[PDB]
Amino acid sequence: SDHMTMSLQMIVENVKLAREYALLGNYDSAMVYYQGVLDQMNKYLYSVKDTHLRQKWQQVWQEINVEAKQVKDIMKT
Repeated sequence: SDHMTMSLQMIVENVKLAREYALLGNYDSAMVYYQGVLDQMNKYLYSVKDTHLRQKWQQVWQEINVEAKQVKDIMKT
């Protein structure tokens, strides 16, 4: 538990961790993580005052939601 310079790094950073697990073989661990990042990400975009700022996250956020779904398939045999 550590807080850094006001940013979404602590959030998006989690994705990189979950993505690494999906590769090794632990997809279930990636799901719980992904679901969390997306949830924490939204809270940020909502706490924004600049449309151009949140507007960007809105796009990228979608990509993360998609990849998180694919993992469910690959992990399914």
